[PDB]
Amino acid sequence: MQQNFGTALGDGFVLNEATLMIGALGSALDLTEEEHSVGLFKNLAIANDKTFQDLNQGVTQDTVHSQKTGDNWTISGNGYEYNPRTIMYALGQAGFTADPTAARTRAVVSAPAAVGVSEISVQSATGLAVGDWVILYNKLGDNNGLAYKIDAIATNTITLDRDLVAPVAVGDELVKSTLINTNNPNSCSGAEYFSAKIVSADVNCNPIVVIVPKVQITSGLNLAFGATDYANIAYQMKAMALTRKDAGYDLYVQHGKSKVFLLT
Amino acid sequence: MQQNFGTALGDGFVLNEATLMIGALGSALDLTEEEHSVGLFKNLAIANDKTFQDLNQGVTQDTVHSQKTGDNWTISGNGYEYNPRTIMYALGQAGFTADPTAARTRAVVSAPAAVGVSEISVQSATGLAVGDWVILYNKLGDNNGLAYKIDAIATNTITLDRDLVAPVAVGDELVKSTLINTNNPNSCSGAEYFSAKIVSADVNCNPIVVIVPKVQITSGLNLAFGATDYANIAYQMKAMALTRKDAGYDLYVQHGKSKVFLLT
Amino acid sequence: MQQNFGTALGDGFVLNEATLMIGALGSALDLTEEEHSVGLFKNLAIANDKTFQDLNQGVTQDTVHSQKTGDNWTISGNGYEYNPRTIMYALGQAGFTADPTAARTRAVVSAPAAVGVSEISVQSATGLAVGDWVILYNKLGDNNGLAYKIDAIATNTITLDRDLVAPVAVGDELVKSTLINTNNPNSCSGAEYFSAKIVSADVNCNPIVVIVPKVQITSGLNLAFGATDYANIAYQMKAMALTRKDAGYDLYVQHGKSKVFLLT
Amino acid sequence: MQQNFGTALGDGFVLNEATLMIGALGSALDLTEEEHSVGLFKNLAIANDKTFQDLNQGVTQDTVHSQKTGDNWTISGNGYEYNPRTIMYALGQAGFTADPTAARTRAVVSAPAAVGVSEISVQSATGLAVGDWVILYNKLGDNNGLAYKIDAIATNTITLDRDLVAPVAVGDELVKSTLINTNNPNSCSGAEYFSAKIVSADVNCNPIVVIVPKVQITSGLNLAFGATDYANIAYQMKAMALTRKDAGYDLYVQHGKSKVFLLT
Amino acid sequence: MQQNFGTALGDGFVLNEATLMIGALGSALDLTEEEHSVGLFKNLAIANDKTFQDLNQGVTQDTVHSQKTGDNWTISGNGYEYNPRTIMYALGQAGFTADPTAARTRAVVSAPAAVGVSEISVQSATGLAVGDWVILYNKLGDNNGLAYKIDAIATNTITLDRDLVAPVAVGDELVKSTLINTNNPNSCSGAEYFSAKIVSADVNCNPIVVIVPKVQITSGLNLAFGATDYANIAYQMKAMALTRKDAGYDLYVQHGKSKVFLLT
Amino acid sequence: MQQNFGTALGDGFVLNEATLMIGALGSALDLTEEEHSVGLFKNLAIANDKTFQDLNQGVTQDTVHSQKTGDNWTISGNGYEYNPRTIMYALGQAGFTADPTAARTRAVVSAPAAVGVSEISVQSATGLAVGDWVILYNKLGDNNGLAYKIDAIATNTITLDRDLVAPVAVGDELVKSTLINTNNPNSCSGAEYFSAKIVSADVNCNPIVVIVPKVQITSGLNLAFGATDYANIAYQMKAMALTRKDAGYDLYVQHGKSKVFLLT
Repeated sequence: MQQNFGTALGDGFVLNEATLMIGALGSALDLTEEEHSVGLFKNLAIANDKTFQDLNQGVTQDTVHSQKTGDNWTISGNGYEYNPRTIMYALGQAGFTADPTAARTRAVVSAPAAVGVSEISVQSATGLAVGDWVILYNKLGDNNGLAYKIDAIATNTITLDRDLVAPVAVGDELVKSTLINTNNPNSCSGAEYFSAKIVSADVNCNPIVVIVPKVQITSGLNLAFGATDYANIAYQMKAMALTRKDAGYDLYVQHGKSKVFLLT
Repeated sequence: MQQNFGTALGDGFVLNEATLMIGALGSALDLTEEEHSVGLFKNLAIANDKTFQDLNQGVTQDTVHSQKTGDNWTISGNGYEYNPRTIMYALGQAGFTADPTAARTRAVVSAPAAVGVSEISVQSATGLAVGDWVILYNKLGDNNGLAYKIDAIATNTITLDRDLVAPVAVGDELVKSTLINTNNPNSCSGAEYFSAKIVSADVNCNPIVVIVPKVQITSGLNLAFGATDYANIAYQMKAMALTRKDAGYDLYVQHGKSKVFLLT
Repeated sequence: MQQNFGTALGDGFVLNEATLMIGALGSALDLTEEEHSVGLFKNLAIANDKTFQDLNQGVTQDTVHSQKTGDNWTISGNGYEYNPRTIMYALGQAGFTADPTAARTRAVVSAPAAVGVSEISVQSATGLAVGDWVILYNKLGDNNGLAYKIDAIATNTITLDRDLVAPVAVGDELVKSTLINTNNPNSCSGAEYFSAKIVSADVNCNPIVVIVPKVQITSGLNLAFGATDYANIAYQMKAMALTRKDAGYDLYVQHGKSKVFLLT
Repeated sequence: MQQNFGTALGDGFVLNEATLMIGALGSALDLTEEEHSVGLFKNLAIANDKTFQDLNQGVTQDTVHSQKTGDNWTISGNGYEYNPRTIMYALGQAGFTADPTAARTRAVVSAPAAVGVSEISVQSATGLAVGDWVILYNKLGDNNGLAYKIDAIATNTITLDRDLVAPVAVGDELVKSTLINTNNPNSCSGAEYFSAKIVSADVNCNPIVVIVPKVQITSGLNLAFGATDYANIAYQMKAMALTRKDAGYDLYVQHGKSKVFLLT
Repeated sequence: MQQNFGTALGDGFVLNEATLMIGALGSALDLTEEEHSVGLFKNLAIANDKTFQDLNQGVTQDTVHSQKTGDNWTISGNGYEYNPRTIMYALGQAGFTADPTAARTRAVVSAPAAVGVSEISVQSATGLAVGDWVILYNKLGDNNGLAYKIDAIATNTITLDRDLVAPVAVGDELVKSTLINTNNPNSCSGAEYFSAKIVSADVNCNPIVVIVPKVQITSGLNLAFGATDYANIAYQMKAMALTRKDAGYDLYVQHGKSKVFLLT
Repeated sequence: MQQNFGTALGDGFVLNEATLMIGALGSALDLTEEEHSVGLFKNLAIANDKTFQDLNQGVTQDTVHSQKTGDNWTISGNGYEYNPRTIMYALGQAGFTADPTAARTRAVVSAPAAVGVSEISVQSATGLAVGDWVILYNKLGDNNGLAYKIDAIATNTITLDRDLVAPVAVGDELVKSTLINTNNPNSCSGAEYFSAKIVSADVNCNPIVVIVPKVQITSGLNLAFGATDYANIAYQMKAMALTRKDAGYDLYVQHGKSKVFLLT
């Protein structure tokens, strides 16, 4: 005679992870994983907070009216990949321009160099151009982490920007690197806006798509070193309302001026 | 000679879950599980908080009078189902209009489509109409989560709203979906009111019914993705006093102007 | 040669539970368990907090005088019974009028009823009167928790207050129930005062009696549903000083104007 | 070659409990355990807090002077005995007047009494006097905890202050009790001062004596009922400076106006 | 090819305890363990906190200047010895005058004494002088912790300051004790300054010496009794800058006006 | 048919420790581990915090503009080495001038010295000069930690600055030490600026270099003694913007006025 209360009426349950794609403003619906995804993303969460203003009357304060004063959307997660794209994303810059699967050249030194010189001889200058950054790799000795900028390439001789402080022997390598600057000088205000898309699925493989026309990344670069577990970057984003001059305004007003709309 | 203190005088103990039904304003007593229930609901709690104002006299502050200044009712729980009805409920919209047991069409593509086209050929356009939303499902490749709106259906040819950015091969599927907008443009204030009903039972299968003529959903949509446990939505509701223009005012004044009344 | 410090001088130790009785104002000494007890009560605690005002002199602040500014008594516990008496107690109403061992009638339907009718035929209308509340119990199907008020009883035909929204078959039952309203309309202020008594015993079966002439219940109804453990109601009471118009003022001034006095 | 730092220079270590004695003002040095001790006392702690006022100069704030503005002494512990003496101590009253090893009379009823009578017949009225309080003990039935005051004793007939609400059969007992009132009407302010003494010993059985000429009990009566562990009362005391009119002022000024002095 | 980062460059690691010495002002460099050490000291910690004031310009608040506004040094630890020296140290008094290895006399009573007398006969008055304090030790009976001051010694008869309240039998002992007063009447302000020294060693037995010319003890006497673990006293000290009139000013200005200097 | 979401797109994961190098202002790119490293460093973390100022319009507060008001960089870690270089670094002084692998002389006494003398005879005065500091090491007896300054060396006789307070026997040693003063008298403000560099690697041995042209050490010396685990020093640094007069300003403006730039 026992009766069960609060039982299920369907099968739409969610146990999975989600993919976060960030791209240029105006192309929220046309984001692809290869070109716009972040990478290994864990614990993606979406939060909504609403605030109301109430008018009350009487001793017992009976509400006669209630007015919404603001709703806020927040996106957070953890990223487990340190490449130029993810670092640029974490710094609030356009990270989709870079690539996570790029190669690193590794040239080989064929002639020893002493302290005080600014020229080096390599096996072949293929993949290295003027203005590139290289990090010296020494087979024996401590790693001082010395980076040099290539100024001129003539034949097999590379001229570095500044004189050497440690000797380079035969067999050492010059590993190509990318320079990332934490300050963007072309942004007057320092705030840059993007578009976002979130993709997931149900237990029955029913897709879930969440589209945010405008987002702002309010977090910063966080790198913690340790031997216990893998380092990760904490992400935080907020959704904003579009204006007349903003790209994608037509999509914004077509969907009832919604910051976020779902396709379930 | 040992004596027992604080012993039981009856058998009315409660160890069970409860069913929460939300419906239109004015029909609090006629809610049915199939049409108005939320679904899998866990940890339903009802809370009452009362505030008093006291007048005191003397050095020791002896109370001469005490006046109630307000009582508040709050309903909370966890929902484990992600369908249009529950999402609409969580967003503060009329979720009883939708259905949790609806079907998804899944059409089959019979002709390959390249990048830059906006027309596709399917096996049969049964269940798909103009203005519907479809999510492309690719058997091979990454899932970019691309959604399209059907603009015109002629014979077996479907014209999508915008040009393709990824190719569609033979055997791909178009999964029907529903569009949910987080902003309701027909609400001047943004606050919408409903009726609620809670059903449970004792250990001896004695029913318990709680009826709330007016409620307001003060929470928001909360979706958290992870591989540890199933995702759920946290709900929060508050009871309010009815006015002359509100539907169900006759029931409100008949029961002594009570926000909540019980039938145990 | 070892010496023991802080040793016991008697045998008055307390390891037991206590019984809490709440009754009408003025009869604090004549409360009986059957008519005034709450039921299964756990973790009963009595707390006293005193505040003093000190006058200080000198740089080191030597106290010259100290004046008491107020003492407060608080009673709390957990109740594990959900019946009309305990719910009325938790709501701040006179719960001793109801009974925890009352019966529920359960009538049997002998004729099917369709949707849209407001009359039903039962086996026998014994125990059911005009104005009673009944909850429909269906053997098969979901439990929508539908409650009806009896308007008129003629022969074996019962006329309900409103039309049916779900069909009733043969074999269904009408379970009698009691209506509890959370708002008392006959109280101008909303604060109602009672008397209390606490009974316990020592390890040597020596009775302990605590008598509080006036109490106010400052808590509210708290119901939490779950499958982990039994639901309980948290109680909170405060002791107050009696006035000239209050019943039992003679007992108050006879015992030195004490809010609480003990008989150990 | 390893060297040990922070080694011991003596054997004065303390692992034991302490005895707390509270008595009348002026007799701090002549307190005895039988007449002034509290009983089973656990976790006795003494705390000192000092406050200073500093005068600083310069950008780096170099202190030129420092003046003490007050020192405070606090005594706390847990008591595991519920008798009139300990309850009076916890309420801030002179508890040394009562005794913890007193007896309880227990008279036997030799004639049944019905509801509505105010006279009872006992075996022998030895140990019971006019004005005493008795708690009725019933062999069979629930324990309502009924207390009566004896008004007149003639032969074997005892006249109670108020009419009976429950019947008394043959074999029931009248247990003598003591009435404790939480409010002292003979204290104008509500603050009463006492003397204290603390006795302990070292590991080598070297006595430790702490003498506090004046203390004030700032805590209140705390009784918590439960089946997990034994109930206890939390104590808190503060030391104060004596004045000219206070008893024991000669001892105060003889020891340099010290609130607490030790004999180790 | 794996490379290790953040590797050690020497062997100066510290796993040991430290010795804390407190002595008179002006002799910070000449403190010896026997005469100035505290005793069993555990968990010695040294803390430095610095505060800066910054001047900022622009919207992004670029610092143009930063000025130190104060540095603070704090010394803390736990002491596990209760003797006159450590108690005097904890009370903020000159504890180096006392000795931790002093003896306690223990005289033997050779004649019974009744209640009301103030004279006692002992075996031999060796080690006891006029003005000493003695604690009576009774072989049988409760320990009331009674302390008496010797007023006059004639032959084998000792005259106590006040009359007896408990009888003394044959075989009882009079244990000599020391009187400690918590208030120093010869200090106008209540703040007394000392010198400190800390001694430790590395893993390779390389000594570490820390010298603090002036310290102030800001803690108080803390005694907690219990049967779980040994009682200890928490210490706290702060370093201060010396003035012209302070002893050791020459050492202060010779080392660049440093509050603390190290010899590692 | 199961699909995986949030998958990895590369192999740039980080599980390793990092090396922190601190050197003179202006040479951020030319720091070497032997001369500028701290030593055993654990749990190195880099944190970025950004603040924005928003202009809002309407009841719902739609942001029209957002302006950055400041970004902050913080570097923290734990150091497990106590030598002059690390102590000077922790005190905010130029620690790269000292060396962590220096030797300690240890001279041998060949003639006993009594209390009150200020001259001592050693085996050979090699490695000891005028003005050096020596700590006396006694083979037998307690360690008082006595330090002396050498005033004059003639033949094998060493004259100490002050008279002896403890005797020195034959076989005792004089261990050379270094004096560190916590206050720098040549700094007008007390704030000194340095350059920093951080070196690490990926799982595939791809170097990571972080360069901070200007840092300020805002922490202080923290030494905690105990027998449980090894003592360590907590470090904290903050990055600042360079000015015209600061060294390395050319590097600052060349990289877009960035406080921190990365080479990954």
